[PDB]
Amino acid sequence: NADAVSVAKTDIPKVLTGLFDLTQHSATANQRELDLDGFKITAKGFKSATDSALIAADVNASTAGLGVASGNSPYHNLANEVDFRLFDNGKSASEELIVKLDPGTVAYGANIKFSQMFGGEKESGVVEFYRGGVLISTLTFSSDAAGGEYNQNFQVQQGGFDTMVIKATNNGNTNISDNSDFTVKSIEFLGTTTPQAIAYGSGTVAPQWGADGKGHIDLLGSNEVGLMTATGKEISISSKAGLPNTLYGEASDGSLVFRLEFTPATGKWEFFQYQNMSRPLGDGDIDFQIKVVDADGDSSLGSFATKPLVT
Ligand SMILES: [Ca+2]
Ligand SMILES: [Ca+2]
Ligand SMILES: [Ca+2]
Ligand SMILES: [Ca+2]
Ligand SMILES: [Ca+2]
Repeated sequence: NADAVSVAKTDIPKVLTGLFDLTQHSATANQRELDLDGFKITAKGFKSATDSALIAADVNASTAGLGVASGNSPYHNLANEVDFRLFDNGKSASEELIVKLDPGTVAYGANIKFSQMFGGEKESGVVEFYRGGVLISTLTFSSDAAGGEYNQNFQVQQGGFDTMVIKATNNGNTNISDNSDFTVKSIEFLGTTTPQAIAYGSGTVAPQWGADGKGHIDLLGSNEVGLMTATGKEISISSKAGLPNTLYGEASDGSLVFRLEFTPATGKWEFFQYQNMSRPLGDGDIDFQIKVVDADGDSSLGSFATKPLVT
């Protein structure tokens, strides 16, 4: 149960999509900041050979991809690779790559490909996705997949993020080699290429959990039929198989009228309009449905609404 919030023509997030080939920067070996179109890339590295504290490091660009260049590590200090190392004071830490999108930009999916990490020695790591400084999604990966020509590192779970942290995790070993061999080869920001958004609406499903705590929120879809563009064409809401967090509103000429993007971890929902609509039947809002599952599994059905742009 949630009241409609009108969409608006201002402060619309720029949506970032497209595949970015991170092997095309080797001309400058070492930058503190890589600057591509829509995002920047930084790096955090070890404070010394015997200090696991993270400090600003250089992004190291090569024909294989990007890695982090710590001045010193306790062993196997690789310049072109993101490294997890143990330190003899008895604690461990990983180098970091940081993908930071430009202000007012968001992605709803990522497909990340690494290099220098398959072919024998166990290699593992994790990608964290943040939106506004909340954790939104993690993706863990490992050279137990099926070779350097194997993606499956997908994240259309949660939609919105503005920040990726890519780091290594512990592979199990002790002092010669650990998770190192891991170099970011490409990053593809998922989503269909749309027109230019003429309106935007955002709210957050925040519901009563009770005393048994939080579990998860789910995007049911949308009941709405009879929705029409202001030119009078019928609208058909739909998902792709396996991707409950993106509803497309298409117009029966095939064109996109709106998209809804949902972020389950925070409950955030974001409405993008591309064509003016006719006043939605009955109420005047587009009603989407949610199921608020529990830590047990104790369920509760509700809804969030938004009034679209209507000439
Ligand atoms: Ca390194
Ligand atoms: Ca290694
Ligand atoms: Ca309603
Ligand atoms: Ca409605
Ligand atoms: Ca309960």
